[PDB]
Amino acid sequence: NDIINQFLPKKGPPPPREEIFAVVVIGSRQYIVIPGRWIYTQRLKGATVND
RNA sequence: UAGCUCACUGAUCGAGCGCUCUUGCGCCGAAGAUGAACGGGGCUAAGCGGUCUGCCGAAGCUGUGGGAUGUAAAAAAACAU
Ligand SMILES: [Mg+2]
Ligand SMILES: [Mg+2]
Ligand SMILES: [Mg+2]
Ligand SMILES: [Mg+2]
Ligand SMILES: [Mg+2]
Ligand SMILES: [Mg+2]
Ligand SMILES: [Mg+2]
Ligand SMILES: [Mg+2]
Ligand SMILES: [Mg+2]
Ligand SMILES: [Mg+2]
Ligand SMILES: [Mg+2]
Ligand SMILES: [Mg+2]
Repeated sequence: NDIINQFLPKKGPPPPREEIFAVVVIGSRQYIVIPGRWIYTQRLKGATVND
């Protein structure tokens, strides 16, 4: 069972997130955002990586 | 010739009715050659007028980002394109 666990792993349990979602306006489009997830948008002018 | 019948009149019946226009929408006039042939299915509105209010609808206008050309002679920032 150590071998058969190594080579055929069981699906791990899902990471915890809050049960919540929002609908937010960015660059005049509306996205549904759930926390922990990344989305694509219009360039935000004057935004730097790690902001 | 006769004969039938009409115009007109008396009577009966008891509440409307005559001849005129004129709008709107229809009917007939209207019939071809490969096969519904007029978008289709269908609809008495899901057709036609008139009025009220919602919505859909484009590469138009707005929103958020990039480019370029002209001002213009470095940029950057404007405006226009
Ligand atoms: Mg006769
Ligand atoms: Mg025929
Ligand atoms: Mg039709
Ligand atoms: Mg109408
Ligand atoms: Mg459009
Ligand atoms: Mg285009
Ligand atoms: Mg375009
Ligand atoms: Mg335009
Ligand atoms: Mg622009
Ligand atoms: Mg330029
Ligand atoms: Mg220029
Ligand atoms: Mg120049």
